Amino acid sequence: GGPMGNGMNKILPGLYIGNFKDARDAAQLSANAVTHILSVHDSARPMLEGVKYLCIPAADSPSQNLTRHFKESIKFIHECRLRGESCLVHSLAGVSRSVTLVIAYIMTVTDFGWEDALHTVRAGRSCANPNVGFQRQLQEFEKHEVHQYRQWLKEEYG
Ligand SMILES: O=[N+]([O-])c1ccc(OP(=O)(O)O)cc1
Repeated sequence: GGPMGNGMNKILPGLYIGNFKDARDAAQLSANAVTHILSVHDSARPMLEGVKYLCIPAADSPSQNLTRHFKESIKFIHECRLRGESCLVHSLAGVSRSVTLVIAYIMTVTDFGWEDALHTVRAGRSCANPNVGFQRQLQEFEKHEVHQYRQWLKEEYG
């Protein structure tokens, strides 16, 4: 689909990943019934009408901590999806920052480790490829914390 994808892509029902242009595209947002946007990039802030935002200023760097944003991202995504609505998670390219948060979400709502969750994302968005630092954070999450996050999900929403 090219290095910034070909348009926003459905990953699971009610969950899409795209680039910054996709996130401003009224036609795509309308077509995909997107009512929530999780913006994770340098300059993230609410932009459009008709959309609930979660904005996480973050760099696409191994020095960027995204683990500390997993819980708020998962809550935001999950509450949207439980209401039958659709969430777009976007970054600059829809390759790394956004992909990482979606992987953490998939890992929490399935029994998948990060590699199986990445496979799931790539099936919908072929350009998905978190930076090697984000891969390490996902590996640590898999080892030490995803089990607690799964239980939290069950307790809060199950
Ligand atoms: O600068 N870059 O090469 C670069 C920037 C952003 C990238 O992906 P993003 O975190 O999804 O926006 C991926 C690569």
